[PDB]
Amino acid sequence: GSNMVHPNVICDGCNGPVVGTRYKCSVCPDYDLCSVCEGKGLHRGHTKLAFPSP
Ligand SMILES: NC(=[NH2+])NCCC[C@H](N)C(=O)O
Ligand SMILES: [Zn+2]
Ligand SMILES: [Zn+2]
Repeated sequence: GSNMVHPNVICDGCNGPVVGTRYKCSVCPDYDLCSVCEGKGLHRGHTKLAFPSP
């Protein structure tokens, strides 16, 4: 399923897991958001790649 946890990823907005779509900053080396933090506009100024859980 595409709506599952991404293993070994911690959201840099809330320090929790990333379930469903992972938002990986394309600029910073190691920055990721979960869908809630992404929806709140955290880190909005950088382009990210958004992809489902493998
Ligand atoms: N509590 C944290 N935000 N730790 C840093 C996580 C860095 C990066 N998002 C990763 O999953 O590897
Ligand atoms: Zn989060
Ligand atoms: Zn960034």
